[PDB]
Amino acid sequence: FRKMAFPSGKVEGCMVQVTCGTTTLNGLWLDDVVYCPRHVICTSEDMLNPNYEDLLIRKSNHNFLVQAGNVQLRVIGHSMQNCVLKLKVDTANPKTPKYKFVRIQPGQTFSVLACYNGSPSGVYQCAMRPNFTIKGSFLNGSCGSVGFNIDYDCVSFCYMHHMELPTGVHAGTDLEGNFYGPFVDRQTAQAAGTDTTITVNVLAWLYAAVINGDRWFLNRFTTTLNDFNLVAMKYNYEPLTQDHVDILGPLSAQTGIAVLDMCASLKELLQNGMNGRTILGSALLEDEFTPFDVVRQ
Amino acid sequence: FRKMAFPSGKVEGCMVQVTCGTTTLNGLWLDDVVYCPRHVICTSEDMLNPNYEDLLIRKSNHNFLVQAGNVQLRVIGHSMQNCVLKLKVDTANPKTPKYKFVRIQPGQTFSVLACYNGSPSGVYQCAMRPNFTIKGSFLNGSCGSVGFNIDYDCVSFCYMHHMELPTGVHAGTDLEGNFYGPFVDRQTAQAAGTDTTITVNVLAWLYAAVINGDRWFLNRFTTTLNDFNLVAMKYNYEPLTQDHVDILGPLSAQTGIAVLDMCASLKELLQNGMNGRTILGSALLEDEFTPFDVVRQCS
Ligand SMILES: *[C@H](O)[C@H](C[C@@H]1CCNC1=O)NC(=O)[C@H](CC(C)C)NC(=O)OC[C@H]1C[C@H]2CC[C@@H]1C2
Ligand SMILES: *[C@H](O)[C@H](C[C@@H]1CCNC1=O)NC(=O)[C@H](CC(C)C)NC(=O)OC[C@H]1C[C@H]2CC[C@@H]1C2
Repeated sequence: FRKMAFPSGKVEGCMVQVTCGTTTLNGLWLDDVVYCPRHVICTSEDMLNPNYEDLLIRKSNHNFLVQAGNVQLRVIGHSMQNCVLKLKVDTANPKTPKYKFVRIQPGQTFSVLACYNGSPSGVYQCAMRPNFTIKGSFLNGSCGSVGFNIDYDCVSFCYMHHMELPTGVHAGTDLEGNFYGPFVDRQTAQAAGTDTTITVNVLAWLYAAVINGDRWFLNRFTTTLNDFNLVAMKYNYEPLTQDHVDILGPLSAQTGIAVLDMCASLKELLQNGMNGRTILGSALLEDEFTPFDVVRQ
Repeated sequence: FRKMAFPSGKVEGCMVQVTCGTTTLNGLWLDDVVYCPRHVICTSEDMLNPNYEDLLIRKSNHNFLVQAGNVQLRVIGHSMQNCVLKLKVDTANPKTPKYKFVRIQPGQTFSVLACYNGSPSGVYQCAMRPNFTIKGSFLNGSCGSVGFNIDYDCVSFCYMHHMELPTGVHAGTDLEGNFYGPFVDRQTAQAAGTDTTITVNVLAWLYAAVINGDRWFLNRFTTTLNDFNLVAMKYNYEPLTQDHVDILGPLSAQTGIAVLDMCASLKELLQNGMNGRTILGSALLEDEFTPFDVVRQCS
């Protein structure tokens, strides 16, 4: 049971290159609008305390170079929504999928299409951490890469990439340009809040290990919801809500293990450890699989 | 480090479904040919030991339902190459990428586009184990899903999925229909060789740790390749080949650490263990990142 991303084809058909001055990053081309991080308009001087409204009014349409492969698109208008720049182009993208813009909740997962110079490079599954960072593979030039989920024929865009933090995690915005977390698109070293582990996902992953015939960590003991949550919070795990319990039902039924029985197992793991053992190959409890992710696979 | 897959769009554009009677699996549409597992022509009663040659003589072009989405593709010829069926169709796929058929080596990694009834479900990275199995997420109806790598804009197809083993791992063929490993496409119990650790990938991981400034495990000594291989076998590590030594070339050059010196460091980890330490934030050595994978995510 391994990490699985959504097929990326519908998003690849939307990726373009956006250049301003010496700065090049990725944009998302939907209908006749290209969305990208606004810091593309910055220079080295600008980056430490950029007054974006000032920097933007000083720009004209012709200062933006948008390339779809070898083809230049003509920018006929530009505006800013929070931290995203929107470039109107004279051409519509025929490859535009059915889509929506969503803001995801912490603990939810999405796929990331990592792009450089407008070209797709890799795809992988991320979780929005409780402290609103994401543990990604993003290098120089990845800005403007997007995260998404696919439901039926519909792409829900939830993330656009903007920056790295000193710890090596990453930060960005929704497609309305609002950051996830307390971060700012300026060139400073920023720390996040204290991270916590996503408990409902750890429980989904234990159920997955059981479904894969793997149960050394199970026990006959049980716990109340509140007593589990006391121990969880002691270990900087998120408390488990009753909707979380509800959401775990299908995995509960399928294995015949009551949610609160699995909570008692997790409690024992937190207090004791894995004592050399592994679960699904891992020496660590994994919290980037949602119940939905587990079920569908 | 993440398991990271290649963007799947160029492969999505080639996926179709192939049906015989009520048996539907996936196929791969490139130019005017559709490639799929030959056991699409089997009923339940034929699967324990199909006579594939006899089953095929009974088939005509008009017995094959090939669909891209809900749109039928007319079949105008059929043949069998090893364990794959090749169906000539009357339309060249307009989304055919530049492509190659490659046969990979154990330890190499590839992306799998998991498909059901010709529709993509997900993409993920797999390593081919030294016993020629992969640990995928393959459910009923995933046969004919393919594995691939993408170089420049050329898709190298390396795997087509055919079966599951009793232990829960998976087996399949290259796109010329030749199985990886000692397996056959019959619904019988077959056992894989005991698996081993992919030494070349562990070495790549150690190089990755050095590139990131985590280098406590480097020592002042070296080893011969044969001495290393004889020790490695005692810890259920795969022996290194000359190709393994060569594909470590770039990382050795990037770090200035000779391949055989890194082998001497690995030998020490094998014999003494980690003694409470971690590498890249893990007490376990990772063996599913190739030297190519490491360079992609570092540089
Ligand atoms: C846009 O492509 C990049 C993506 C970064 C670069 C390295 N890895 C990434 O994910 N974003 C930036 O360049 C960004 C620009 C500012 C104006 C929002 N700055 C940034 O990521 O700085 C990272 C700095 C901060 C401390 C951690 C690493 C260095 C020092
Ligand atoms: C084609 O979609 C399926 C994919 C299988 C089914 C579940 N997981 C998979 O990888 N392949 C088969 O159905 C295959 C057909 C024969 C002709 C090769 N049979 C198969 O994989 O069965 C494996 C045997 C071995 C023991 C496990 C299940 C049975 C008994």
